Amino acid sequence: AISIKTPEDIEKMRVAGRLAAEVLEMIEPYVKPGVSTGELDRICNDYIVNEQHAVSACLGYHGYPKSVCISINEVVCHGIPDDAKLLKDGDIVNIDVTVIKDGFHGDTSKMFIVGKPTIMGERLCRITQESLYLALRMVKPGINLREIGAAIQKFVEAEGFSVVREYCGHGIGRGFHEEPQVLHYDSRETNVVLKPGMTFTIEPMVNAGKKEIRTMKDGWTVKTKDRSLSAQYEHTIVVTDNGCEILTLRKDDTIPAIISHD
Ligand SMILES: NNC(=O)c1cn2ccc3ccccc3c2n1
Ligand SMILES: [Mn+2]
Ligand code: NA
Repeated sequence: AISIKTPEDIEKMRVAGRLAAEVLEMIEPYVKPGVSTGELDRICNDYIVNEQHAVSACLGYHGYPKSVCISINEVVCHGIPDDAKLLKDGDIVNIDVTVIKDGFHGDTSKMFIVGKPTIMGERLCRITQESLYLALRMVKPGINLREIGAAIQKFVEAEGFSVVREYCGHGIGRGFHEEPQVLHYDSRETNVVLKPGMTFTIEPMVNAGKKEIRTMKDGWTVKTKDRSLSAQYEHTIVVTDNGCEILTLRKDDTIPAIISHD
């Protein structure tokens, strides 16, 4: 079933969420033309282990080789940090962080634009974050996840973009991926009414082109089939009595931590 976190458990999620968010705030200065995704991964890992005294939940997850996922341009998700892959002017890059602290998970990601941003790259990233924000503004007890997924899809497609179907948001806590599944599109299978205490992620993956994806032969990297740009933003939240609280909020987020509907 779906778990309703306790006040104590929620406090632990606040800590884990903050740490995840701070990894993203910490790495920002290093995301510039010339750096390798491999070094970026090392930097994130050292920070998590030595400074936050936490652990990367991704490192080794189902056999994943690195501490964070770094996806560039047409890569949709799970990009594998590589010492030989260098960021270049105009790139859009997602760094997906997941930390475990005191038994609980904090899951978040954001887009970074490298060097001189291209108008389109800036547009895809802006719209993708807006779709996440729009969804977060809908979160409150009584609402069905199907509604939220439908709203994200409607917004995204109105921009000429598409929503990746193979990946979704998810419940989160002592487990990395717990129930429920949080689709970012309208599905006839989705029927989940939100309840206070539920903790999950919303992490829409949006393609500039078609929704179809392709997995590489390294068993992890995923790209858009048509090789169009893809962007993603993610936040871990807890449903409150009449809204929600974003546990992974950053200084650059342009949305409040507490979203009440009173
Ligand atoms: N924040 N993004 C995520 O939810 C995420 C991030 N990751 C990273 C690796 C991975 C490996 C196997 C299954 C899922 C994952 C995964 N999910
Ligand atoms: Mn996630
Ligand atoms: Na991408």
